[PDB]
Amino acid sequence: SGFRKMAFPSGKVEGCMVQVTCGTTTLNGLWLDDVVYCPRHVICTSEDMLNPNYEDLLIRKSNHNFLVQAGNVQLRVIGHSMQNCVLKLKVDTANPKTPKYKFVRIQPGQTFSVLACYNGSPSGVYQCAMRPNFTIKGSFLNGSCGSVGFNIDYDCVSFCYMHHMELPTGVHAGTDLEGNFYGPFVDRQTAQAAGTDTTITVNVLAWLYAAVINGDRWFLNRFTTTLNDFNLVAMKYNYEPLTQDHVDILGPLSAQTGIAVLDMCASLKELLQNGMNGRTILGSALLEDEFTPFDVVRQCSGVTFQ
Amino acid sequence: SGFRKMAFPSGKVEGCMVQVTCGTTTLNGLWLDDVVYCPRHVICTSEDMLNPNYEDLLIRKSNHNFLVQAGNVQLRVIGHSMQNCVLKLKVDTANPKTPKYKFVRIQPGQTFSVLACYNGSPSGVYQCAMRPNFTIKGSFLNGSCGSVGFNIDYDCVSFCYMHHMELPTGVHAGTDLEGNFYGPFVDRQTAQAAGTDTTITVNVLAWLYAAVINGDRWFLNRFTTTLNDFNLVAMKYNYEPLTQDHVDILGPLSAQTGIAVLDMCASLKELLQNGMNGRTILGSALLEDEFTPFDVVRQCSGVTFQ
Ligand SMILES: *[C@@H](F)C(=O)N(c1cncc(Cl)c1)c1cccc(-c2cccc(Cl)c2)c1
Ligand SMILES: *[C@@H](F)C(=O)N(c1cncc(Cl)c1)c1cccc(-c2cccc(Cl)c2)c1
Repeated sequence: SGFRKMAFPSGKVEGCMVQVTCGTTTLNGLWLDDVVYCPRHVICTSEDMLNPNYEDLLIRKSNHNFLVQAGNVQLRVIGHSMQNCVLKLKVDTANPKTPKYKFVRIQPGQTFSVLACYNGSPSGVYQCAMRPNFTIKGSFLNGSCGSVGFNIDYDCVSFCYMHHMELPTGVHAGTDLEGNFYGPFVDRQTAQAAGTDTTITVNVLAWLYAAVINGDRWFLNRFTTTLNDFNLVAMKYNYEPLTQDHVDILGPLSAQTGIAVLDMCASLKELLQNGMNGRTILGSALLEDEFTPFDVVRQCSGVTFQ
Repeated sequence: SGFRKMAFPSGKVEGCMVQVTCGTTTLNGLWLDDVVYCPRHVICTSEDMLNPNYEDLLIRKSNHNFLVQAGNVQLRVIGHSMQNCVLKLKVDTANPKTPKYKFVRIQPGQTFSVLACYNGSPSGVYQCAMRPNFTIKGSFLNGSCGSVGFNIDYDCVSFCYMHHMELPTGVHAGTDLEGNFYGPFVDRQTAQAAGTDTTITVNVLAWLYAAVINGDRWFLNRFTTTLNDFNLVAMKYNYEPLTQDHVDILGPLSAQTGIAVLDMCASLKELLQNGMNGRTILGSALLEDEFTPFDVVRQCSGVTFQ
């Protein structure tokens, strides 16, 4: 028992992390087979990063302008190209540590692990959710650009995120690994801002089921509610609508605890109208929304990865 | 910016994790050079685990009774011995993935990363603190025994914890890697229980400094307090005393934010007497005590490991 924000073991990703330097800009790259992936703004200068024409900037570059360090070993760049907002640096050595991998794009509400890196060196690992407004509430300092987010499915790494920039509220924006930004953000210095967020309702319900599995029951009740009536309360509290498919996805957790999904909706209703009255749930005094139903089942059942 | 519960990259530990089976008991072992370390209760049966004489149980065992699987490769056991509450299984192959390492024992109030494992396969990584009552609030299911906790210092892994058991409140107890239990717990089935805990005051102050670094300032004030007067409030709220050495350790964070340590104590005082009045700090509605001053400086400055 117990319930923690759990990341995937990071080893398979650590073996892919490299340092990419262009001019005076150093950031992180992701090295798979014979290609290094990194944010294309590596080729921009201070004044470039205002309003740049990336095609123009790249044609002025040569292979030898890109310095790639795999630990203390230098990788020779033999080709370069742009794909949307990422660069693809062709190197003359395939990474012997390349795991089985995929490039997937995730949905807001889903989670992933982040391996924060600086100068190609892994610093720490933590779990994030893609917010409904397509930002992530990460932990990133200067030089973290190119750090990646990922999930692990048995032995296969699904890369879903590469870090690009911090927004003025301190939240973070990035792309999938085909270089397509999550949300309405661009790799230019504009006045872009996050835009309004909501709470991931299905995840909050999953987390209440984690609590019940772990012995927190004070918020349960005998009342029930309809889906339509619950969603009227969700709207008034900036929670997003609950679908029948969310209800179906919560089926297994429902069946394990014996608490009907709409019953737990009734409990969430009361928590929203009454607050928590000085009590806690799974060591939180807030309703937590960054665990998916998948995350609860994995942790409250115990699936591994090899 | 941003502040997350961050674990160390787990790769160096993942390469050491193995499966140890004795009879019908399977748990995890830690494989370094030619020795596998694991909880000695692996040699106990159901009825053994009531009140066992471990010396008696071990003399009845042979090398071939211990099955060790390093992934899909079987390691031949060539020697076995007890050291306090751990077994040391001598195998005929030195682990080629052995990192530079140390066996350290940590202090309550300090943090470490846990690589939760099942059947020798890494499942997930997360950050824990050693509680003042020598328990950890982990996330562990059946078969996690032998999972380890660790810190990373440049390239050196300091192992500080091996998991043994869950206590009736759902918290967790274990040993250092010389097999000496943290706190007054034994690897027998007794009515042992955690015993009263307190809040790690210096860590809460460190976390308030993380908040100020990250733009949360609503809890600051102009008042100050003396150390003696702060500690009178700490006692009334089950917070442990603050020492001059805690004040000294908070010096750098103080100097970076320009908020005197005793000033921040005054702020913590008010938070304890008034609560948080529907506001949050670093996305928490509770005063958080599982980040050391070291953790805040590492994350709010950006140190890596290689
Ligand atoms: C990479 F340089 C980097 O990690 N940056 C970063 C990322 N996350 C947090 C923080 Cl505090 C810093 C970074 C540094 C300078 C500029 C930029 C940037 C500005 C505009 C547009 C884009 Cl795509 C990046 C990011
Ligand atoms: C290893 F078997 C194991 O991981 N156990 C465990 C650990 N943490 C949480 C949970 Cl839910 C289970 C475990 C399983 C059965 C018995 C014991 C045990 C009982 C008494 C004394 C000791 Cl040292 C261990 C632990």
